[PDB]
Amino acid sequence: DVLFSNHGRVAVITLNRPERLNAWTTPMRETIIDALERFNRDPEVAAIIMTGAGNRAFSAGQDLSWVKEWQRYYTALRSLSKPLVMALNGTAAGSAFQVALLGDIRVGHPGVRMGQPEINAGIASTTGPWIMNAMLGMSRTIELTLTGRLMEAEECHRIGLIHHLVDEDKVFDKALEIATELAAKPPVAMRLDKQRFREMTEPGFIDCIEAGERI
Amino acid sequence: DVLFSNHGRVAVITLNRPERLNAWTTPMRETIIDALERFNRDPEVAAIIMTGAGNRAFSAGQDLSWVKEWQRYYTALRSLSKPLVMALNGTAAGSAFQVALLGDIRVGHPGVRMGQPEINAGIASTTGPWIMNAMLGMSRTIELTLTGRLMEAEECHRIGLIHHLVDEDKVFDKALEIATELAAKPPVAMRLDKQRFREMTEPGFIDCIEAGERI
Amino acid sequence: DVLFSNHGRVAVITLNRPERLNAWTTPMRETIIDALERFNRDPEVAAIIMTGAGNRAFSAGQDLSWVKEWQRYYTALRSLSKPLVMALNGTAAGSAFQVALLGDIRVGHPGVRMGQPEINAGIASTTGPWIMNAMLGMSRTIELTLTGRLMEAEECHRIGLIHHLVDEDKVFDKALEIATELAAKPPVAMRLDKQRFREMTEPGFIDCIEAGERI
Repeated sequence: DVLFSNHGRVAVITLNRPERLNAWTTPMRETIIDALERFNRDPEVAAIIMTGAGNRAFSAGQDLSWVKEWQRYYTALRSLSKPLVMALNGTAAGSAFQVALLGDIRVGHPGVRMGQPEINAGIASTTGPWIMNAMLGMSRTIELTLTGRLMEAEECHRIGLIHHLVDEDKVFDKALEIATELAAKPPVAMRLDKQRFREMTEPGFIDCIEAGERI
Repeated sequence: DVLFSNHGRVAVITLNRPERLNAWTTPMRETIIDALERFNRDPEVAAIIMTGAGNRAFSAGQDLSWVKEWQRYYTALRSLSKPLVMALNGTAAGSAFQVALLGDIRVGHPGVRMGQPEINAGIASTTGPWIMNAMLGMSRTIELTLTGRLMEAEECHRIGLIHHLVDEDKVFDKALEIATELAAKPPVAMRLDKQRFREMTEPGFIDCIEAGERI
Repeated sequence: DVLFSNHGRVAVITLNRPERLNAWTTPMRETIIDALERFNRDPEVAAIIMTGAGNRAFSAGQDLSWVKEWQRYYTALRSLSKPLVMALNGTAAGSAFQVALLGDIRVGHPGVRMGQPEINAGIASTTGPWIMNAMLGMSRTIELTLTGRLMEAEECHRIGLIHHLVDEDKVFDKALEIATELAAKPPVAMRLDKQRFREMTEPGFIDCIEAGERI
């Protein structure tokens, strides 16, 4: 399940499979994709928050019970013309780490861990390294990718992945306050700014999609 | 007004509209462009400092009383074969933030704020994001661009934008001392190094110029 | 001289010209190149450590007693399908700084300095700036390249160049422990991950090789 709500002109997506640490299934992604495509044209909606249920995980990534449907999710996140805030209520690992990094702004709390443990399951990584490098450069990215380690919140914040660290019980309010502030920016400049970020990163995104079929 | 001086073989450009927080006008930029083109062939001149007058601002950016003439300024800064030190006597915002980041080395003091508040005036940004990303990666850049916030000096220094933080009254001396040290480097290796930085960043620079007409 | 050893399935390359601060000569590089090409197909070998002899330097860089043979070394380091850990027993300067940064993981201790002092000898730099920028962005890179300064260990670690700082006498054990942990990762995902890092950086590598003939 995924929940949808609004807080004034801010649409909220809550990942809601807490007993599976909000791990992704294909129907959850299909629903989130549709919602992302609506919020984007929807006039009630000036910004978007994604968050997870409970206090253990934003999302653990793939339910341990194709590369194209994933590309369709990444593409729907990259297409937004409106600001997207990640309210990290806990750990974001694997494909959830990637989704979190496709948000505009990240807020977490001190128990949030982030990273990409795919190598330990024998999965070769293409999307993660692209996105991590575009934010961190090749030295952090290589170590993160080959170790598969989860970084603590403080490290995430210090290297620029988490923009705000607050008390666990304030994560959502801080996320709302940021989303509200970004909702107030002039919409044309917002859309054009976001389109510009997309264009700057598009060749690298295409490259790692194509590297993904192959590899 | 803009002032020109020399301190031995170091040419100094002082931005001198203090009552307007050294905000840029078209005649100031025209004059600075000419000076930058002379200092580059001038044999008396082994390095260059830019600084602003007074203690409130390096520059506030555009006088609140085209994209091509701006491109001509950026191009004149990128063309130098000689080292360019930014003595940040105060805040560098908007297009002044960009100019500051086209220097080789930045020196400031603890009250210096930096950033790009263009979104709050409904201006879409193309140059800023290019330059910020080339130094900071996409996570800091996106947040800086969509918030339009001014960063404090300590943040600027910690993330690598400001190379030296010193006492407000030492900013210019530290700038001179750095410029003097760089003036002493072998000139051929300096010019070739600087040409190499230009070549590494040129495709991204072209891209954001062309994105600028469009957007 | 260069020493070769194994610690279980970890091959170890020790740079062994301590009286010349392990500065590179052409026969040392020729030997290291061959060893790197063997370890890569060798079935006994799941990971590789490079380190230097003594306690003053990993390597000082070029023996102060062509750009193609160097490119052959860089290419042999980039070709590994197996993890490469840099046990930094001391300072890595000039071309040794570059080699160190072509490792996957770096471990040092608090007296390790790193950087590129080439400008002070009138050498123009192309490889260094490429690699430093891919890890650090253009602001740190420009300052490092034009100053030619050596950074302290703590700075290296904070900006992400050194992954682990430990006591001088623990550097090698920490390097072994990391190399052992990476040796245990599934080999196919390791090789594919490393090939992916190579592909992401290959155009920039080609560009700076070609800039190297010219410049």
